[PDB]
Amino acid sequence: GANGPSSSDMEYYYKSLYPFKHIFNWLNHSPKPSRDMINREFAMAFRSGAYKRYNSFNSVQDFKAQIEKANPDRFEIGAIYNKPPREELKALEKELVFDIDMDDYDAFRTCCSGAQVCSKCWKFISLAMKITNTALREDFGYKDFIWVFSGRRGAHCWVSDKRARALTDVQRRNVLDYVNVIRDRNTDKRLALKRPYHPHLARSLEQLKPFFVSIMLEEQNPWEDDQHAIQTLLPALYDKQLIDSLKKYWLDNPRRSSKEKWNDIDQIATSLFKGPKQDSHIIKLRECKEDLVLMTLYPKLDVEVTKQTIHLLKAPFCIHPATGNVCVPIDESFAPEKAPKLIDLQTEMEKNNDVSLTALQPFINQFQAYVSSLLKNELGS
Ligand SMILES: [Zn+2]
Repeated sequence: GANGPSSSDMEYYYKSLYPFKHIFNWLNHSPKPSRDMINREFAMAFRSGAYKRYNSFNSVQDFKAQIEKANPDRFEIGAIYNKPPREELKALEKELVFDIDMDDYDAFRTCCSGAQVCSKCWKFISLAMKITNTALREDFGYKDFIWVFSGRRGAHCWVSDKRARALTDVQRRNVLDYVNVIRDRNTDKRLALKRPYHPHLARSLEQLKPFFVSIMLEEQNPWEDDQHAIQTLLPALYDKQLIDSLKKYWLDNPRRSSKEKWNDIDQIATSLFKGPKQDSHIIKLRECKEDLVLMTLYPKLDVEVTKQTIHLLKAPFCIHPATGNVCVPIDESFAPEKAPKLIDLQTEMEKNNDVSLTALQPFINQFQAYVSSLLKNELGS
């Protein structure tokens, strides 16, 4: 319904649906309880706005009993410390995390407005995960990571490789800076990315180019609106004369599609830049356009959470308090409409009273299989 889950709804969820055993095993890195759980901080966020840090749990039974008793709207996972938080604390390890959310893509989408989301603009997030995954796998050699829907229109990545868990804050900042190519999110300005591109950017550009026509020019088409083209297409260009000529042209000939404007840029540039210097201008326009492909489609991380081993991040399978969606793990097929809603799970448990019979169970199965694979890598040979 329009209202999010009630307190008694949350009580039912933690009692009968939340997968405490698998989340415990994922964070403990072993089948016997160890200090990777006993010394790990969890924070609880209450419906009142209260926020309690430095909880810690010692077994799946204790994690479940404390969460059920507190009944928080969500809880968050922090670092593994040298002493148990519930009892000066030095952080030793924590999964490396990233957060991507639909906000910074809003200027280029037309399918949805405000807090809306749909499978079309979700492609911005699917691409963000694709490019981030390529860097994590190919450049950092990480093998154990999973993305989790954050409940409305974003996702979180949890990387559990032992190397990633042991990174220091300096190292985490260096990983973040490696992936966070678009540093300045402002669209009223041209990126002027450093040339020649670093091989990661060249690689990312080749991955993203085939999606630009189909997503940006055609599906979203944000530049058919002449004021939007002035606001976010023109600023990406490098030459004041080109920009003015295009402005006059689009004034004289209104509502040309994004595809038509995209080609108009080349046509007008070809007429403006002439003579043996022109090859230089051709290159600069191409580079501006490549940079704009990255401005529209390259992952725009919400950077802060990645940078420090102590930072807390919402646990997978928490309930979003406004949408009532479960924050489920994401596979290739996911879009937000596929996330189960708690009220729907409650209605299901009425006819078939076991979690294993609900729409939550495939996501729990995906997560359990993931946890299995991580534990196997943990042992090594
Ligand atoms: Zn949409």
